Amino acid sequence: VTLCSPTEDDWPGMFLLAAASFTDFIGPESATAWRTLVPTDGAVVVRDSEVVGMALYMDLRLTVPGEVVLPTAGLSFVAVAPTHRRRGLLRAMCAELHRRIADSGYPVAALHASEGGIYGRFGYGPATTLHELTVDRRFARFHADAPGSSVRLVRPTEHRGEFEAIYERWRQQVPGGLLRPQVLWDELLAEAKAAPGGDRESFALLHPDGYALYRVDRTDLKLARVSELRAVTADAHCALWRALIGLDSMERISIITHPQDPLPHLLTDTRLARTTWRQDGLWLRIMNVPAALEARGYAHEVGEFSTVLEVSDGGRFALKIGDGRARCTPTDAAAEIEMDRDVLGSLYLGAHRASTLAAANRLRTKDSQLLRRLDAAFASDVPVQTAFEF
Amino acid sequence: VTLCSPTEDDWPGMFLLAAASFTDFIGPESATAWRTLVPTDGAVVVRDSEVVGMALYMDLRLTVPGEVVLPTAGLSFVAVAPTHRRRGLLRAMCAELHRRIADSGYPVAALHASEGGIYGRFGYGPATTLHELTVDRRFARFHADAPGSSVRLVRPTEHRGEFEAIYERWRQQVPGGLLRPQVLWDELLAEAKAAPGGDRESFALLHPDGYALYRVDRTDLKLARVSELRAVTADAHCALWRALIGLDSMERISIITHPQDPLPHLLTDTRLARTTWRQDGLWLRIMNVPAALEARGYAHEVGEFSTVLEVSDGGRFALKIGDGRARCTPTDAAAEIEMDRDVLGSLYLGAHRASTLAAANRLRTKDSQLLRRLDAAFASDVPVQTAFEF
Amino acid sequence: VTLCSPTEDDWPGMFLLAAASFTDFIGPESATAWRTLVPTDGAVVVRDSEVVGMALYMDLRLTVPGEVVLPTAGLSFVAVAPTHRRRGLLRAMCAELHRRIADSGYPVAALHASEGGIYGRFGYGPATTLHELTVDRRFARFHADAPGSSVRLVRPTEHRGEFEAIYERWRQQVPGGLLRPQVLWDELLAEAKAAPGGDRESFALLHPDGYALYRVDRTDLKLARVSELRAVTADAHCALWRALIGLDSMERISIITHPQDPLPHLLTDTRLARTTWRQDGLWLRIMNVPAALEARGYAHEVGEFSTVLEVSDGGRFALKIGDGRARCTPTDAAAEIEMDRDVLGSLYLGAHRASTLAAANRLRTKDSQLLRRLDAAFASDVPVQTAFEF
Amino acid sequence: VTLCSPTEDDWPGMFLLAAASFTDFIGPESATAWRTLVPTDGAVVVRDSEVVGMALYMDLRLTVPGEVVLPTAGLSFVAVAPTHRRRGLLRAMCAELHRRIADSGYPVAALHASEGGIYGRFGYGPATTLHELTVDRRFARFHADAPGSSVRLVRPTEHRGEFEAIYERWRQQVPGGLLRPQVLWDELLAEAKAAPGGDRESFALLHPDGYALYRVDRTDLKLARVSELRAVTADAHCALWRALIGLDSMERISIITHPQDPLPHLLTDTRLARTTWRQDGLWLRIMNVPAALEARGYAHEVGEFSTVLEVSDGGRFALKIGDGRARCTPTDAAAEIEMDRDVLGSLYLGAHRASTLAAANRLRTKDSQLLRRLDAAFASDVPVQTAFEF
Amino acid sequence: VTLCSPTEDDWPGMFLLAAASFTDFIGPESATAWRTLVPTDGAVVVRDSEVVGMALYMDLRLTVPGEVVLPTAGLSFVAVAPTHRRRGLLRAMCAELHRRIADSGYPVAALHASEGGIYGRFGYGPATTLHELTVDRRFARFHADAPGSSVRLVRPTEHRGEFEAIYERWRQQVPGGLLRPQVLWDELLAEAKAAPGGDRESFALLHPDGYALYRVDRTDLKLARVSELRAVTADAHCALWRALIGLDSMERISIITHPQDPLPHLLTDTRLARTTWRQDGLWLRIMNVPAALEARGYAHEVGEFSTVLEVSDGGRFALKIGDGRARCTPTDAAAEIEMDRDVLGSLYLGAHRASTLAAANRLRTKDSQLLRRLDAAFASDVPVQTAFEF
Ligand SMILES: Fc1ccc(N/N=C/c2ccc(Cl)cc2)cc1
Ligand SMILES: Fc1ccc(N/N=C/c2ccc(Cl)cc2)cc1
Ligand SMILES: Fc1ccc(N/N=C/c2ccc(Cl)cc2)cc1
Ligand SMILES: Fc1ccc(N/N=C/c2ccc(Cl)cc2)cc1
Ligand SMILES: Fc1ccc(N/N=C/c2ccc(Cl)cc2)cc1
Repeated sequence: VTLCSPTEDDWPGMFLLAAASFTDFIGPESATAWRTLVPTDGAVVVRDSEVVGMALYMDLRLTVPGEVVLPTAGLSFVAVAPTHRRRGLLRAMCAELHRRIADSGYPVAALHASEGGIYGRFGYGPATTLHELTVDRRFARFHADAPGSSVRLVRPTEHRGEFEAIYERWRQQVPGGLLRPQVLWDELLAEAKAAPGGDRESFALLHPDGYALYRVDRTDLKLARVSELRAVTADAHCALWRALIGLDSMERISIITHPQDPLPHLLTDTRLARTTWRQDGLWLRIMNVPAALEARGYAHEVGEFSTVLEVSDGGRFALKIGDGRARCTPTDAAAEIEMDRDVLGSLYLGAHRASTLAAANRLRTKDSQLLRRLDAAFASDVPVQTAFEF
Repeated sequence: VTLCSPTEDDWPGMFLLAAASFTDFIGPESATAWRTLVPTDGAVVVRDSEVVGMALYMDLRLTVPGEVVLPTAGLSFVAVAPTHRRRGLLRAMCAELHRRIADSGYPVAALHASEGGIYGRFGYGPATTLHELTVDRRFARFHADAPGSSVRLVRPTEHRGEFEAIYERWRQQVPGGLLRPQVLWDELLAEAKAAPGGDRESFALLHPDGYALYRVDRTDLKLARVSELRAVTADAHCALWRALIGLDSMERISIITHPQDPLPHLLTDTRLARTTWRQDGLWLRIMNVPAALEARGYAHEVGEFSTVLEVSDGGRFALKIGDGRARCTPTDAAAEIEMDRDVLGSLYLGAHRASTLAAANRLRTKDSQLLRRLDAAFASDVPVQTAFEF
Repeated sequence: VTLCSPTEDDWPGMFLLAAASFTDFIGPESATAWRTLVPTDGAVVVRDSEVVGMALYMDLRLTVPGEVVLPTAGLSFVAVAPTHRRRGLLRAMCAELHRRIADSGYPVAALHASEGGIYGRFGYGPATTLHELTVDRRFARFHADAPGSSVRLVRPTEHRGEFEAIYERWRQQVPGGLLRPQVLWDELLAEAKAAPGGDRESFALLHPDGYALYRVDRTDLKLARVSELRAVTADAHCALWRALIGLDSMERISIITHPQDPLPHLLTDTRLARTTWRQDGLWLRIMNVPAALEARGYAHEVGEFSTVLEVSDGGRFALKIGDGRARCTPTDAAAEIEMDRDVLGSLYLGAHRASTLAAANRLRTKDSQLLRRLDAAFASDVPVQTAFEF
Repeated sequence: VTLCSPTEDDWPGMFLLAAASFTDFIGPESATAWRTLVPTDGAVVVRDSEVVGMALYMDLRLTVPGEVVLPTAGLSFVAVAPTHRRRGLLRAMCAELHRRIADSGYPVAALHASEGGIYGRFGYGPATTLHELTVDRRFARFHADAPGSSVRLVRPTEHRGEFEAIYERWRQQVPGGLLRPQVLWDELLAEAKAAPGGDRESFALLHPDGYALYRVDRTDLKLARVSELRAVTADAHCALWRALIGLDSMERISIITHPQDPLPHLLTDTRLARTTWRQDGLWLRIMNVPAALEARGYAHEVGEFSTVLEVSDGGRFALKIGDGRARCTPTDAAAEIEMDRDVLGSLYLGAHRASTLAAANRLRTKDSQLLRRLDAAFASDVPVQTAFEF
Repeated sequence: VTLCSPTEDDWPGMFLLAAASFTDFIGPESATAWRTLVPTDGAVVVRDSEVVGMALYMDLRLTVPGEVVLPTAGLSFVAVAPTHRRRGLLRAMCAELHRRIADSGYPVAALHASEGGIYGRFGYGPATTLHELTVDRRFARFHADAPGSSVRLVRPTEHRGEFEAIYERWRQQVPGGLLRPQVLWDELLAEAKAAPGGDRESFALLHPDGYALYRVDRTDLKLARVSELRAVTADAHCALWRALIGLDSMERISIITHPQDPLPHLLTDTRLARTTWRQDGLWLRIMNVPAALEARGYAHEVGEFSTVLEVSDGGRFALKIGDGRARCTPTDAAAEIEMDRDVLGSLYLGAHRASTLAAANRLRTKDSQLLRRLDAAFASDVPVQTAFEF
């Protein structure tokens, strides 16, 4: 078992391991489209010869609080052969890619986790929260206060330009936003086709400042699933939900959204927007603590404050936050805040409160005033959302 | 149909309407215990004679941010006969009790809603959030960082004093906390008995600084339901969860908790603490805007700021917040923030963000800086929880 | 929003609205086959430009009691864009088509309702009843009295002529019968093909005087679904059910039939033919009360009688019924029977009893003798059935 | 944490731990009846004071192949407080009881396992197999060859003597048979009463040479559950099943029986007796290898043979089997068969084949002829059954 | 209704009856591949003309105890038209094929039964047992004693030669083994392809001495179904199960295996390998009692013994068994053992014990010593397995 960058010869073995490893496997043609996002030396394989281990990263652009865009290494296509469990192959592959990612100059790495108990040990913390809402739309009435026909029902394939422009405005404004390159729009509008024996046809609801893609469920013919809703203004968001509640042949509309989705508040009965499912979305590994902490914006409400942050096996820093900006410098002074690297990734986009992690002792300080100040400073004005799975 | 305070003669008719109206009806003896919390003139009935309408309030003590305790009118036992729907009986009863509550000097009223689409119109806003967690405890491993045998398995009836003392410390520290009077401890430790053909026996896990009451589900014999967990320190909270994960005959532990429960963070796999259910807990009606706004503490992080708040059909106030305190005074100056009374009740304990309600247009301002300052000021340092249903 | 007859340019927009509106959407090629049944000026669209509203009628031939065939306008493809709910588009489209249908000389209009609470207001009453029977065929034994190998198992595509001839004899004899044109036989024998990932292959049971088309359910491989059973004699009906009970690999046979299906009575245990589902089939709007009332046959058993029938906003008539025939003439004499137009459509084919509608006060008279006579006169000798959905 | 024999003072703490540990807890009165089977020094408790650990054994009589009855220590009431998991309390309690059991002169210990992954490490092997059969009795027809009204429907409480005499004949003839003392007959005929909100009334089917106790399921009113069927002759077994298939109001009869139950072979369709569930019944720990191996009968079919058996940390023996008897003597000669103690317990009553355990390498030899001879010798002429849970 | 061998003209009618009779119908192309195994005069049809009845046999090679291979007639494609039930068509077809099979020189016939209550009357007895195991692989840990990366994850289509060679070694060693001809390998590796709207892609786990073919379930995406596992050594069997338990994205692995599968014993918790389903596999009809009884090996453990066996309407024989061989000769001496022909087929491969069939009176003797000797003699050293369905 040796670890190396794959050759063109390795890719059929990698597709075999992928097919056996991922039930939702996009297939070889779709995988070749995603490969365009993998930089030279972005992939590792383990051979025993046949491929028993693989991992790669993609070049991504992640929006963080303050509308700042970071170069981000997106880990994906991570698989160990069922024949080679418990031989340290994942630890070896993650160590090699992290070395390359760090040397390449990426301040953060990100991934979507297949299981929740794996990536904490490699320094990844869950940084966004997926929240499924199911609306029983037969009972749904809009509140007198709710904004609002500016919405059109359209064929997705015919309005790509308009989707692309709205999404581009969306992703620059929202923490968790990702640049979506051309190949991923090619892949998205191909999944919008009805498949024989698979997913039904997708429709779009199109506003000047928002869109929703939805399809009826394969089996439950009274359920509409919203695959994607991107709204740049509150008017667009409300207009799109007026149109979705107007699907009079459905009993239920479901969407995977974020905890601060205002939909419940648009209705006279907030309870009709039931939370049916919750899960970690994007996981972050802070590769470079100083570059990451200095890059994001902080809340202007909290007054200037200074502390000493230690990350376990990741450095100790004098951290000064004021006027929405942070300066993070090396120091050997006594730490006032200690935490593992994963905990920092969980705080970084504003999804988890420092005081909540402190209550579980994932984050240690003897100053409760400092906890309150961290909480307020790392909060995001714009609620953090999840762009797309990779 | 006339509206009046019930006589002793009215109470069998009220119990009949209760029995027909509430499936979870506590019964006449339990109801007579709760009656001790109803003040003279705390109840109204509508006669056609027989009782076709009733409503009452109880004298409660609610903890709000800054560890401040407010006298609170708890609406309960609200029922209209199925024979007298759509005759305005609820509107008439709510108007009469609100008059009495306001004249009596209560700054806030509260209730638990049977449905979500009813009480918004009478000025009640959902102020706390119930969050059910289900843990598959067969997979649960505590994180290296988690605190921690200080916990004892005990019979609830034998440790009432200890439960009472822990709960009393809990409710004074936590927004949403309610004083639990003797009659409600009498009722709680009677529901801890096994019933023939009903609920199984309750056990307690007792720490110096926390307790958990739990019972196996009637039908699902691999599910333990935690009815109540009160923990005054993080050590107590973690110790109690170590003991509950040690119920080796159960597959699943469920609890109704709050969104900021640190349990997920105590585990190596945060995902094992699944959110299976979410709902509005306590609803608040702010009876007196100035008395309520001046009574609670505000976050010390936000700098002194001033604005003009209008509540629809509820006054206009010059609101000045600084050094964690608010001054709220009458004014005829232009409003900078407008909202219905229910919206204010939703903001009041810190469960809902002003910027989330603004996105749904439940709260209108033309200053986004002011929105950020309201958000930060109305935030609660201690996460808001739900004490007990009434 | 203006209302007009569609141009050839409008039909892709109409197919888009159809696809988004109907989950069971037959698709553009199948829809173009059905278009052959739509007369010139049989369709309306609403443009905002894009199609936000459509409705059309087809030229049909409906059999009514006395084996009389009426020209019938079959409303279909009725859809409002989810973006344009609650703007009166359905009321405007139904008013325009009803004007055209009435001017064209149709005595009745008909439809199949997607929901039960919509078409009553436009004068449509449910006129036939669908009754699903599920037979646990493992227990089914034929009664000593039951008639009866004259039945052949065949490929549907190879015996079209024989199906067509049996159906043609069936539809002329039975109230609810519809002429089935060539394009609908083309469509029926195409749905008899197995689809990859969809419905399984259809088989036929063929008798000289009856046929049954059946297929195994997609998911429940022990359920056979009879899509269509047409039997012109009792011998044919019994023979076909002997063959279906002989599907020894099935546990259950289901069929959508009518309330008077004699199948339960063919068995030693009538209970084995369980009623699993009931619903309104065909809805009727009587366009011209006199032409419709004079056109159908009436029961020869009831003696000659005369009354005055008023239809709300639909005329007042002197109605004389004797010798199985009715004469319906204008009058200003006092009404003895009043009812909304929808109620008349419900009475017209014999599926609902006048005395049942009277008990709900949908039909008012002060003469109970007259009620008994209406009941007996409007009864159908041959039980009313449902031909095919449109 | 110290380990000692319980005092009379300890038993309320033990009942509390029992109640919290066992959902099917028989209760304090029933537990006091079972206590009569616990010898002086048959119980251990761990105190921290409160009871955090308990275990005991009962004096039992187990029938092994050759109709030989062994004194048997039945481990039961084994519980560790959920507050004291992972502190070695079970290992400490099992070690102390095993010392006492061995010193007392018991050749074998037995238990029923709450989980399958626990007791292998303490030398217990699963020795009997529970097999649930569910008969769809609506289809059940007896074979022309099946024996056979000698069976009476009776009230259990009125025929105790007759049940006791049949069971006593049953348990002396069958490997796995246990003596059932008076206190357990007291407990059995008390569970035969209908409980308000619990189990329905039990009935008995009584033959001169067999009985069946059955009751309708609490929730599934078309399921009869046979709690116990004891038949000393094939005639009795068949007669009792003729009576149970005659419960014409039931769809299904279920019983927990053994893999060699001849019921399937009594029917024309063997498939109607579906195996719906399988599990380990009784677990055995061989305390004394020589006393246990010499005590049971062996199959007379296999010719005299000799080998050397080693049990891991349990001795090495020259084992000579011939004329249905074994002689087991100490030796230092090379082992021909090696196995852990648990494996021996699994072989001992004839439920598991030596060649099946060898295929999993739980039992090692380099002689396949010796494997065949062990298989044939340890086989039981009478199929092994499970008497009652303890 | 006349009975004859089909002409080439008959085969479209036979495919129609097949399609209507078998839901799992392989289709006309797959059926034409299987036809290559049908000898000249291996098929009968009944015409009324159209095909209302068919049956055929295939030339197979069945392994019986002692590694002896018998020519075997495999009955298949047996169907009666649902229009011709209860006219004796099956009895007539089975009688004609049995005449041909017997005259052709086959000692045994075999089939897979669609129902359990049919083929006993034609002399077929169930001879193998299918046992579904479902492993919750999340809990599965291998025992310290379990053997063991020699296993490779591969594409089935690319390793046909290797599968064929392993299977060929497997089928010669195991009772129930069948020769698998080229056409059936063609058919197997075509079912290994993903179908649009049907089964997902198959993967292989390949060892020098074993293979497993598995696929994820269509609907349950956490279930892996092992279609086939063939292991010639215990090492191969254990290695393949280590690889299958390493499918970390699955919760459950299911396999249809045999009752003596050692998998449960490879695990620390035997209970994790749950038996979820049990059914008769292969049915045998002994065509020639003497040729069949003399052909198989018998257990060398039982000493030489002699008896007189009568088969009902099948002969009486002096049966002498010693040194693993039987001599079976005609006699008119008193029978000591009587049984129907089906019972003999059930005993023949060792799946059912003579003493179990005797307890149901399917097998009559007055000598219990003789029963014990039959049991021991007809036992199979190698556990009987089921090769493939036909
Ligand atoms: F060569 C490759 C490079 C990158 C990749 N990542 N794609 C993986 C992926 C994950 C989730 C979805 Cl919803 C869609 C695609 C796949 C292949
Ligand atoms: F006279 C009465 C005065 C007050 C009351 N409120 N109790 C109502 C109530 C609601 C919920 C629970 Cl879990 C328990 C009790 C009931 C009767
Ligand atoms: F252009 C068109 C004209 C008429 C139509 N009606 N067809 C609609 C329809 C409804 C139900 C079924 Cl089962 C099948 C078809 C559809 C399109
Ligand atoms: F003090 C005691 C001594 C022995 C015991 N064992 N009984 C335990 C037990 C287990 C299973 C059943 Cl179905 C019934 C009872 C219980 C208490
Ligand atoms: F012409 C034919 C000759 C023999 C046959 N037998 N095949 C039948 C069959 C049964 C089960 C399976 Cl899993 C696969 C195939 C089918 C047609």
